[PDB]
Amino acid sequence: MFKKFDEKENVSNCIQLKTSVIKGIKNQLIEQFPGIEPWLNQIMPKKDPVKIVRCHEHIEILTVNGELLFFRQREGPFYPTLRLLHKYPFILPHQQVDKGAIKFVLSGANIMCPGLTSPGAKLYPAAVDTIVAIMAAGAAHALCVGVMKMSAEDIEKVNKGIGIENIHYLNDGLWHMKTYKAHHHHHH
Amino acid sequence: MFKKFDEKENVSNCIQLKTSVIKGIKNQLIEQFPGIEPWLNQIMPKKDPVKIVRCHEHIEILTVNGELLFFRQREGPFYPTLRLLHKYPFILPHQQVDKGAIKFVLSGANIMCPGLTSPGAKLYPAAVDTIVAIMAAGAAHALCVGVMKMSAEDIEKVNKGIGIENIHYLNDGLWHMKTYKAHHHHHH
Amino acid sequence: MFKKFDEKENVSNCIQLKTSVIKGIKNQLIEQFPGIEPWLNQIMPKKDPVKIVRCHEHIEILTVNGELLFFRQREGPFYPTLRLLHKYPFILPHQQVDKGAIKFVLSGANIMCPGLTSPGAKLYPAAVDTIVAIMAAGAAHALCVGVMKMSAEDIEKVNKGIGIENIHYLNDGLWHMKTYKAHHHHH
Amino acid sequence: MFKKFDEKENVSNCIQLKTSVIKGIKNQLIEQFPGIEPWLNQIMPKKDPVKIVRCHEHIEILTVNGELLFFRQREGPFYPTLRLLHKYPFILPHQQVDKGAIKFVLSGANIMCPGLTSPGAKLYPAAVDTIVAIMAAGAAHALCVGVMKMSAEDIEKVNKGIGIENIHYLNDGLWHMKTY
Amino acid sequence: MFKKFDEKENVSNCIQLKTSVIKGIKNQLIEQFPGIEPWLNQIMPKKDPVKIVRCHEHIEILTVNGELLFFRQREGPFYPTLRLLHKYPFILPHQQVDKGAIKFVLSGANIMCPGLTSPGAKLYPAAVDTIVAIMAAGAAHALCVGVMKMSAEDIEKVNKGIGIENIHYLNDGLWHMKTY
Amino acid sequence: MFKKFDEKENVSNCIQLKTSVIKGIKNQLIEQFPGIEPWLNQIMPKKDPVKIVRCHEHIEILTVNGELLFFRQREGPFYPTLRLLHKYPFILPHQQVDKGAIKFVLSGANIMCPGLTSPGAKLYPAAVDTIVAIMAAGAAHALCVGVMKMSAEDIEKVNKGIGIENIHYLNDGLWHMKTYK
Amino acid sequence: MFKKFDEKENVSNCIQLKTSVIKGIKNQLIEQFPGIEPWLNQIMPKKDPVKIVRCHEHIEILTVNGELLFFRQREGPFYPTLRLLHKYPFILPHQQVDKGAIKFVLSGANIMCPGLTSPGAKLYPAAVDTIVAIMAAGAAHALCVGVMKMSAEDIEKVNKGIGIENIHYLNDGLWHMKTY
Amino acid sequence: MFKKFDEKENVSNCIQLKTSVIKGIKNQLIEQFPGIEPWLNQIMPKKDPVKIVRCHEHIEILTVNGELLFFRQREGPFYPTLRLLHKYPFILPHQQVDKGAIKFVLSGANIMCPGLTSPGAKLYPAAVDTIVAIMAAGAAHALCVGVMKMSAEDIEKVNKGIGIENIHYLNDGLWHMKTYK
Amino acid sequence: MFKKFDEKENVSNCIQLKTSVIKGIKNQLIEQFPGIEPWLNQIMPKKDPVKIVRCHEHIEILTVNGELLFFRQREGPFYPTLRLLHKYPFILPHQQVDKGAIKFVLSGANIMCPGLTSPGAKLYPAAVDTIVAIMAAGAAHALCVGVMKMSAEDIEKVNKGIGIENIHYLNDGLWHMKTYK
Amino acid sequence: MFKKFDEKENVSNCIQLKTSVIKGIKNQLIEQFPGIEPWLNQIMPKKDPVKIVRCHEHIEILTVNGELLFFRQREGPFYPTLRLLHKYPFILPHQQVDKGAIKFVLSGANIMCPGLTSPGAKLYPAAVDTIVAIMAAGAAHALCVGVMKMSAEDIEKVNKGIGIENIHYLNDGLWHMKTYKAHHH
Amino acid sequence: MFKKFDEKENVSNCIQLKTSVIKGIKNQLIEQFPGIEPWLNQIMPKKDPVKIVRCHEHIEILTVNGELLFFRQREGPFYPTLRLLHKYPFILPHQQVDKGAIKFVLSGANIMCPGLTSPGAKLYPAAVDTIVAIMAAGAAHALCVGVMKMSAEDIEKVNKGIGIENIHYLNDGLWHMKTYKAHHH
Repeated sequence: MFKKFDEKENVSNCIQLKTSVIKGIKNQLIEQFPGIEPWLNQIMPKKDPVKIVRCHEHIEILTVNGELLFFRQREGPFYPTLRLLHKYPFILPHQQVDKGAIKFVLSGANIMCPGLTSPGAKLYPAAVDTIVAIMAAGAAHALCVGVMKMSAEDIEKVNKGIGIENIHYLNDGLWHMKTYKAHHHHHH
Repeated sequence: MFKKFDEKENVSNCIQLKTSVIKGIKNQLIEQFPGIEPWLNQIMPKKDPVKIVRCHEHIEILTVNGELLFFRQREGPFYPTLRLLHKYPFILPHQQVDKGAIKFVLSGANIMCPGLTSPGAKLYPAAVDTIVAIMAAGAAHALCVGVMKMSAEDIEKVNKGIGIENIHYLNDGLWHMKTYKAHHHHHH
Repeated sequence: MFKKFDEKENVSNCIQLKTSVIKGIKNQLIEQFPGIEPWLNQIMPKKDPVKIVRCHEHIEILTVNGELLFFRQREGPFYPTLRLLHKYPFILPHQQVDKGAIKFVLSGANIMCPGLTSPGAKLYPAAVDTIVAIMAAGAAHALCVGVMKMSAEDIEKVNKGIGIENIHYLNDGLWHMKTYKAHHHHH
Repeated sequence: MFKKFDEKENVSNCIQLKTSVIKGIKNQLIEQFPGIEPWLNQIMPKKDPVKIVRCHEHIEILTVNGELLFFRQREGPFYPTLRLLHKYPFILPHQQVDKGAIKFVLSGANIMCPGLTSPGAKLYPAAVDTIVAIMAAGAAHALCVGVMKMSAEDIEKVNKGIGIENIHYLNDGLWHMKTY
Repeated sequence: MFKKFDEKENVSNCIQLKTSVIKGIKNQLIEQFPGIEPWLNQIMPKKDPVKIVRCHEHIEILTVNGELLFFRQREGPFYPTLRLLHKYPFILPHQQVDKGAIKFVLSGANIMCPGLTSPGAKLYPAAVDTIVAIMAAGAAHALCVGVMKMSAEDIEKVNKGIGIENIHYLNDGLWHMKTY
Repeated sequence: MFKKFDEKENVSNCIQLKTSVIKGIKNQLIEQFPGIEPWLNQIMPKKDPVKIVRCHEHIEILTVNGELLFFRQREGPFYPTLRLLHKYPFILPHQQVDKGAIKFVLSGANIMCPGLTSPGAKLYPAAVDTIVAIMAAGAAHALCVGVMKMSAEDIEKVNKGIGIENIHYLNDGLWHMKTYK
Repeated sequence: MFKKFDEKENVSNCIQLKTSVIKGIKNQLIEQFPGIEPWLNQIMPKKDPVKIVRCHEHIEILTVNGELLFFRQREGPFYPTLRLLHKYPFILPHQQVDKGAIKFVLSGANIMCPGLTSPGAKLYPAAVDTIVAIMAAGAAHALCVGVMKMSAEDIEKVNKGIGIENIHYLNDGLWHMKTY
Repeated sequence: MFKKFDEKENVSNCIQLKTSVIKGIKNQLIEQFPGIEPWLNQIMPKKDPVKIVRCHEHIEILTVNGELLFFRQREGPFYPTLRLLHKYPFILPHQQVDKGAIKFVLSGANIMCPGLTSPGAKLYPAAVDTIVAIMAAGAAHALCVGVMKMSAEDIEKVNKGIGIENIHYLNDGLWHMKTYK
Repeated sequence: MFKKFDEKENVSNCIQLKTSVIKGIKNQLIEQFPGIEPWLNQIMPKKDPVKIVRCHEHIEILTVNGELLFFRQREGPFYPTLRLLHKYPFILPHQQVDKGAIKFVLSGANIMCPGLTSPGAKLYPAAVDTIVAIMAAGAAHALCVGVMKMSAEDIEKVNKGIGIENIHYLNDGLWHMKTYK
Repeated sequence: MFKKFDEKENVSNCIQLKTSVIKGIKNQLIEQFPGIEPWLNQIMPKKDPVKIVRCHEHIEILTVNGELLFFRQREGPFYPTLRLLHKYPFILPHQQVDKGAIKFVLSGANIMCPGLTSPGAKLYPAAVDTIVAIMAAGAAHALCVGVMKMSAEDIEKVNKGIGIENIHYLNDGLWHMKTYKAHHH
Repeated sequence: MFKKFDEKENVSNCIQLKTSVIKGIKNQLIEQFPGIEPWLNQIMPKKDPVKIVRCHEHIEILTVNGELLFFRQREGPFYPTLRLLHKYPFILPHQQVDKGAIKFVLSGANIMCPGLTSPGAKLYPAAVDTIVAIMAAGAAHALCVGVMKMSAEDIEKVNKGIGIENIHYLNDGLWHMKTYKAHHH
């Protein structure tokens, strides 16, 4: 979603959310990410402003205190940023991709079934549409956020096609953006 | 249950139980935790005073000779303190949480189904409301006491949501309290 | 059964069994423990007296030549002593409990299902009432004699409650008694 | 398909394809091999011309900037070249043959079921007609491109017959051609 | 069958067998133990006499050239001697008992199911009344000849009772007899 | 099939085969052993005569350029010689027998089920009457060619009786014969 | 160092540092923790005020924008807080203590040699006075910051006495303080 | 040291200790077992009486609040009770004995070198006269308190004789005693 | 030492030992087998007669209450009987021989060095003339009592000749004798 | 030696050798490859012609009945063809390279020391200039014939530079040639 | 020693030995193979005749009751037949050769050092001229009798040349002979 994103060109506008909408979004996030519920109050303190940053290609980024927390596209599911996930690694289920596929994950490539069924992978049980943290063997930090396009059962049984769509990866344009800066877009 | 518990602020009153009521409680601890039976006369010597410390949030702690033995909420089921469980670990079934989760369990985080269905975890049969010891591979002693919110059957099938509620963890407020002290509350 | 047993306090009477009674008992032992059959002439030689040591709590110990062979409570099934089991470990199926039950087994604690379902345990088929040797991975000799309270199949399914009752363990009162002595009670 | 192929003798004709034809081949490739999609603008750019090398036995090779990309026969499915597969190995499911079969894979031999069922092999699910990369345990790059003739399930359960047809292998005529 | 057997006390008589009777016995041995068929000319050379040593308790021992080959009781099935089995171990299926059992197997004890279900044992399919070789781990030669009293399936699933009857064991009286 | 075979005693005649017969044998070989197809022009080059060596006990050996390629008995299916199999081990599925059986395989002994079900064996699916290569762990070359008498499923589940018939083995009379004139 | 620490009772005052001192501290932190160098601009941005929180028992905590970064006692070496170490886990060498000893580490207890030589431990080379991250098997977050009291070699070879001094641990008072 | 010990028979006298004697014992305990230092306040609260139970064979047991803490013989080194060691297992180095030895360790037998050199054992560095905890593999708590009679180095090299003297074991007379009054 | 021993043919006489002789034997046994010391009074109760059974080939068997405890030949060191060793296995170091040797160990065969150096053997330090228990991986009980003829060091380094002499084995004549009157 | 070898372009001559000479060639092969001795009567039957195929770059191939047996350059020591080595693999010591190298070994690439010291590799004693078979873990047959350029000891110690020269590899031009005038036999 | 041996062609004479000469041979066998001592009475019963079968190339085979026990060349050391060795395998130290060698061991080929140093081989201490059993991992019985030509130490260190000479292998001519005039007994 961010391979060619550049914070200097692709940010359009920003809105600060009202309380009822913030409460609504928190309810959505807890439904998506039951594992976030323990942490939401420190991630999004009730006193601090919550802002949505609009970018190109209908992308929106949810930010608090300049930190990029979640993003979405075309009003679809929220996804956590890698930076957030590194602090709270259990807000998503994990999938471990084989060593042969890692270079390509770091280039925005989707994860094909054979990258999950080979010996160096570990395929965790996960339903279709589940948002997941993509891990390399031996490294504790997620390298990519993806979404299951096939169930883990089907990835194992079928072993063909896109297993996990790659949404956000280490050193992509969102990674490099790091914080929300009000000086990369006009305000009126 | 005790993440924000402070012995100096959150203890309200204390009652000492009559012999007939103590016998009743013991008969029901035996039902809840059958492994405890031959040990109850040492944990709760027939001669010694048995007291219930009333705390905020409708919490009661069963205590003998200052030692904190069990706790409950709104006269519900008793749960062992971790200090007791460490001495008599056999009195609860255990669940093995993902090995990388230690930090979060030790911050009061609930055990989510993906933390139990991962290859790094071990899920054992357990009905809803079963009280369990939560273990991680890297520690020989239980990190928390949990209560099953979903059956182990449903944790595996549904694989989303709170599987086990984290009710008491190592070095939460109840652990830190360690002993009952009659000088942290008024008596009349 | 013997955690607080003391041979100096808890032995009440002794009887020597008659031929017909001995034949019945040997037939019971063979029925219970078919492995024992060719060893019965050694542990209960026909020419030697067979006695039952009556103890408190309706316990009886079957003894020959001062050796304590089997025991029972309320005239129930016979269970081998650990000393006999160690000499003839084929008498019984076994179950292996996990590390961290060992101290407790050696304190008379029953075996809870979660102690049998973990990776350090080994659980084998055994029906309710089957008499078993309880083993630890860290020890070559049975640490206790148990009786299945739940089948092995149900232990694995339910993973809660008492799976096996610990009836007799290493260094309990019976182990300590070691041999029978007719001076410990009046006749 | 290329054991006796020689560029100097079996290449008859080369055609620089027009935009509509290029665009319909790009679409068939994404259909067969969804992993290739984000890379199609790197191997088949807008700026650069796309050619088909017409060869004997009704064989066609797709090329761009002198690189050989895919091939087909009698207008059948496209198969990646090994050189392309080495750059983008995720394009195909893989199967790992036992060390005893490697010499013969490198001679154009088909992969027989017992080459895939032994303990040095690794056999993964794959339907008949699925195009696959054939791997060795002790080589990092695909040694051959194959097509499943039996499902991996049947390969395992039957353990007899041709499991995978060997279509293109390392150091065959197409490998040696290298560039156009 | 031979725990208390002493060749000096328990042999009654010997019969030299006639041609047709020998042929019948060879037929029976092939039916029982198909693995023996191409070895019969070596263990029972047609040039040499074949004898039955009649013993107490209705035991018979088939012997050729002083070698003790098979034994039976009361016209029942033949069982190989351990010395013959050691030369031709393929005659019988085997079962491997756990290390706690071996001293007792070497005392004539039957094999109880828990001796076959533990991690150091190896239990293989075998029907009731199948004659089997009993092995230890880290002992290359059979330590006893047995007969299944429960199927292997039931041994595994029930894990209680006499699994295999011990008929003949290393250093029993038949072993000690060695030759006739 | 060749334990007591001696080329000096047990070969009666040799027949040079005609084109149509040779084409028919090649078709049979491809059907039996699909792996062999692209190798037939090297093992049976069209420029060289193809012969059947007729032997005692209704045995026939297919030969080209003195090399012994395949054999059969009483018009049964063809089996590869071990020397051919060693050059092209893909002709056949394999079974691995346990260490105790190997001496006996090398004496012409059939493979009993218990020789295939033990920890040191490896038993692979194979229908009854499948021709197979018999392997030892730690010998790289097949030690015998056999034919399944019980399916692999039955071998595993029954564990009694002859599992695989030993047809030809290393250092039998056919191995020793090596080439024909 | 913080077992009985309480931010409400044990904080005395707070001072803001000057440029020349901040530059020297950064040199000191780099000399102690070579791996921190690329990250100091992020952890202590030149723009932002650097403060020292003065606490009881001569303890000082270095803080930037309310975050607790490093601490020291009586102008001793700086130590990272666990919260900072969790973000940059590589700035200290690691020692993994055995699963039997973890409960005690979480009580502030020093680490004895047998908790570091047993099977579930992993001992990495480290001289006396090396500041180390104390880890549990399988978890990427340090549970304790320690200082070597004996070398790793001494610990393995002497296997007696206090091996590592426990300075700061998960859920101690500094952990609970969290911010300033 | 306690195989035949019976609290009802072999306890002579009990003494309450004076402040200076207490300070001296705590100093000796900290010297022997430096890992106990931050726990002494819990096991020997300064406000609580410290007593010594005088027993037969010059044995003394140090007790506070009824709990049996350490013991010694003549004037010798203190040894922790097993009940104490189970609460604070880090205060001694450990040695793991092989499964064959455990029944005998629980009968008061000394640990012979072959019980420490087999694959089920785990032998760690420890000098002669070092007080150690004896562990089993498949059992999580110490089964015996011992004293090295040979160095761990020499146990491994020599593999003969008494490696570790068994001083106190699970279910011996001191274990059974459990508490004092 | 007992392969052809028969109690019905090869026992010459029996003598009852006197007090000072018994005391000396007990001292010698404790020296030889330090692990035995706490058990000697149960194995040889002071009240019960100690006898020596004098057998052919200068063999003597030490017996108490009908049990056969130790034996020697030509006034040499005492060796434990296997039945005694099985009850108290800790009193000897052990060596584990590989699979091929066991049939032969149970036939009185000595242990050759190559049976101790292979991967299925386990060879532990042991000086020349050390009395050892001989184990198989597949059996829980010693199969024979042996005496090192080469040090374990020399066995590994040289890998040729007799490593351990097999003195007494399971179901030899002494095993079979079992008791004396 | 044969990456760009083509039988239809790089072969110049073929000589049949006299009987006297063959006894010396057999002696030389026994000296270099002592395992080959009992097999020489099979490889080079007394009855059959032995020929040398003269090729470009001073290369000669020893042939019998069309089969290519050994090669040499400038009349130096013989090297087995891979096809012969596969039939008699005992005639050379081996070294095993890791998986990364296979594609490159099959491209004529020399073996660099780091390809022999990595976990997937196995190094065995071999002096400099020793002719060796190069194996991959994932293949049962030698993938090339090599010559040690450093001792195996130095390869492990130095871990830098060319360790083994790749002289002949599977499906190079010599492999591809396969036979010489098999029609003539 | 027996690859081309044929009993019907290569046996010349047979002689029965005198009692004292037999005693001497037995003493020699005990010195060579100390494990054999308690078994010699069964292998060579004092009552039964002992013969030597005299063969071509100065080979002698020691026989009793038709069985072939040991062989030697001239008056050199005796080597056990494999059939005897399989019955009493402890009489020789063993070496385990790797999988590639087995087909060739079973063709009489000597064992080259690289066949003993690879991962699937096992090499044990053994001095030059020590008689050894050669095993394969997947076979329980020795496949040949060998004699060390290099010490096991030097085989590992040097990894080149003939390590062990193959003297007698399973199904060579002596194996095939099996018995000598068994109809006489």
